[PDB]
Amino acid sequence: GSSSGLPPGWEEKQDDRGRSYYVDHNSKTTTWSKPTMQD
Repeated sequence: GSSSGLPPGWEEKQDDRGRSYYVDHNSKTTTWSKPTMQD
């Protein structure tokens, strides 16, 4: 399904300043990576 959130296995959270890092459910890690589905 199309979905209305972050890419499958990914979720985006910003820091206290305002820069958004990604928490990857795929490998389970909070880091700066581009989604599995890069779009």
